[PDB]
Amino acid sequence: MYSFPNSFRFGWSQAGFQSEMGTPGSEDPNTDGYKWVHDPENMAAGLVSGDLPENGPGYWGNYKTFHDNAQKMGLKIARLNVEWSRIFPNPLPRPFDESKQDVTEVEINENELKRLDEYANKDALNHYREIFKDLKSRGLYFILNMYHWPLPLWLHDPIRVRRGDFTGPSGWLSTRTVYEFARFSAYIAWKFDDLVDEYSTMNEPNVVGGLGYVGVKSGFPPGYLSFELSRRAMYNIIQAHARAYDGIKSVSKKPVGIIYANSSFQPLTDKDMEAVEMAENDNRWWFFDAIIRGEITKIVRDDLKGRLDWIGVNYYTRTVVKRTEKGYVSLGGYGHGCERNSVSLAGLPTSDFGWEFFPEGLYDVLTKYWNRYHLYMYVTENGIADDADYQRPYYLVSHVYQVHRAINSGADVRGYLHWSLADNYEWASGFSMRFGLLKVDYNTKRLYWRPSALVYREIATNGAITDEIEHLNSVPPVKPLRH
Ligand SMILES: [Cl-]
Ligand SMILES: [Cl-]
Ligand SMILES: [Cl-]
Repeated sequence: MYSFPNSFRFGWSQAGFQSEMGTPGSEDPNTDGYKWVHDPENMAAGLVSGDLPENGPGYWGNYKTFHDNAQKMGLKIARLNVEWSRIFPNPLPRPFDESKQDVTEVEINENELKRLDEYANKDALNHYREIFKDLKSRGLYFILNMYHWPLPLWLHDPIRVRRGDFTGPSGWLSTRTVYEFARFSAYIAWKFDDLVDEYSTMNEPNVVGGLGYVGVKSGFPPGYLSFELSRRAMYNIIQAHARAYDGIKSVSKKPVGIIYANSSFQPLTDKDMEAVEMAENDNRWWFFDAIIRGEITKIVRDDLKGRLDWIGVNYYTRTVVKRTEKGYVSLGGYGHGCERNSVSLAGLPTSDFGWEFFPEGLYDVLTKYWNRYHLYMYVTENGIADDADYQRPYYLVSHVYQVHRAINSGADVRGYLHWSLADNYEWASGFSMRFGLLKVDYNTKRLYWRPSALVYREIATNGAITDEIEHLNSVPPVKPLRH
């Protein structure tokens, strides 16, 4: 068997936009995300699937059933977010110099918090309290994340920006968003600190910059192709993280971290190790050096330095790179660039999303983070698009084993949170990509246990990969699968 520390928790992560809607009265029509996925031009272009989040799994109404199943599965930790748009569905009073590039401070005080409170949707706040109270009553440890991509429409009209019009609310291109995010985060901690165990400011901010402004075929808002604006968004997001960290700390003493989308960068050949280092620099270290070391482009900002207590690792697959004349390049046919339901160029099976099976990458990412910064970590996401559940039992046990390995090497990793408990709205892919331990019937909103959920229950209830399931620490046999 492979046993975990007594204090290690197995759990799940989920997102509000992706899981909340689907029961009567649950619709949140007031985000950039909602506008984006309903947009007729985006649908016609096939940038989004045409599936709509309001037909989702219905966590807003059915949370007790989600939590019931989690409890029965032996889970002891959950990471969820509050949707900013639900709390402030209408715009806030303006503050603050918009033309100032750097936001070095955002003052939070009692009177400001009490004024914000006048504009907050109390029905939503109360409902979130009920959800989180139910969660805690199951003996679940609670990581509350503040932001998982959708912004209030009053801060970002993504269709206007897609069209090249920058005269309106521009999301992460505007420092107004930085100011309002810090105040929102402080406000939520002020309201919910009694329920929360740890905080995350954001989920996968690198996706906002990368898919929003470069990987524009992905259907991530606002889909405006610009290296320059991608940089501006990420700069603002970095400052927003620091100001939200300070904001939360002004009302709470609990840990505040951030959650990031990671890949394990792997060399095509033994001569490509330098290309791996460059890729890690360009995709990972620049961001964390900014919020941990205060380093940005080459200076040190004392208002950014030290603004992190823990790191949330989101890991799905690798990225293979090779050296080039000027720098490096990622390769198709490995990692997340494979055919769906096939095999990679390395002979490894791929998921419903075309993502390659590569559990060793999780060890790589965890140990790299540990050796560079020595901040403790949670694996905040790991999972696979697999409606049939063919690969997921292997994917689950294999990745969990790699976390055990990381701990054995000395890395401080305190839990593993699977993405996700149930199937949910996968943004531009709609409902077709099924990441749940539990399968959702979107017509009845019923939840079903895929066999991997029974495997997960064995792990979580024993706090170990038990002898009986050690054989799943292996690659799904490729011969019976599609090539
Ligand atoms: Cl990464
Ligand atoms: Cl450091
Ligand atoms: Cl269905």
